[PDB]
Amino acid sequence: IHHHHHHKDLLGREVEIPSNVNRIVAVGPGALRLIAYLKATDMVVGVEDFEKLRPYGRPYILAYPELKKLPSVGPGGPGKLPDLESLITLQPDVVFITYVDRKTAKDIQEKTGIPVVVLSYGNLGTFEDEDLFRSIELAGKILGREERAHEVVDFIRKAQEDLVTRSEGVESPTVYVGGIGYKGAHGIDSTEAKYPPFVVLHARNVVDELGEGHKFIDPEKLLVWNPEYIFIDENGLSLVLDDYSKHREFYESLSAVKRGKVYGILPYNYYTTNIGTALADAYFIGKVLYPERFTDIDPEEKADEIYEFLLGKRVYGEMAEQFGGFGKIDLPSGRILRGTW
Ligand SMILES: [Cl-]
Ligand code: NI
Repeated sequence: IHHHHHHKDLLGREVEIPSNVNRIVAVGPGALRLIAYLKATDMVVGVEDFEKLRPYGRPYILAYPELKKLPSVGPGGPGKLPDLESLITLQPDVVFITYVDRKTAKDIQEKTGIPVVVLSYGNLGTFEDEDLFRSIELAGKILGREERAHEVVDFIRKAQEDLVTRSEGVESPTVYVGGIGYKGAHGIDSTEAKYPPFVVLHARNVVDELGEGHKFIDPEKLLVWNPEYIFIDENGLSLVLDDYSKHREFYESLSAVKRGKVYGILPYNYYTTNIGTALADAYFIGKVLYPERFTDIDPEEKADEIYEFLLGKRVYGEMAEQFGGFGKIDLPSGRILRGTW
């Protein structure tokens, strides 16, 4: 008879787990990311095929590439469940899972005989979701990473506070973000209302009239909104560039284009939120909109400070090689002018 504890997961399920935890699996969008942030990668005994098959957009897998070599626990990806026989064979002490319901968690736990803990990123429209922080704390307790959990959450909270502080009292310019991935890549018409990097900087997002979350808009409305600054999420950059080449007159009529105020940002939404990348993007956008309040911030160095803290490796360079990196975009050539704002 070994010592156990009872843990209340993000669905309010009480789960009994031995206190001695050494072997884990993390499945569903962003579950493995949180384990990476908690420095518990060496406990991971199986991995979704997704990590190797879809290699881009995720700092954690660039920081911990050895995870790709572990035995399969299933395909992964959105809407997939782990392979139960793989779980039974690997016998982790606990399975962490995201984006499932109680029925599903119960079924996996009962069929495998392995404790299942549901984690949650909660609302993706904020840097301070309490379910996300709770998830980090809870996995921290279960994994013996409690101090590290507090540190991760505090880092995120302080970054939010710092961005608010730096932006306090400045006039808010009009802005737009396009190119946002949403079940596939999209171009200029794919945006977001209540976009967290904008919201923390109180930027006047021209689509915020639409409410919150992902939006597809009529790009003719851009001609009326005429945002002072345009940010292109680099998951959609190729599509935007192709659109530009086909519709040069449309784009050249926008004041953002006229003034060279079109910039590339790194994608952060791949397999739910890459929190480091989202924060790095907010520092880059802040420097662009409010340069006097960011004179001490080199956005590329800051991205690597973030990644080094959360993931222990300076992966910005690899991200910039995948997507382009931070800088003004020259729409005719498709080049990113790195080190510009
Ligand atoms: Cl990240
Ligand atoms: Ni008990």
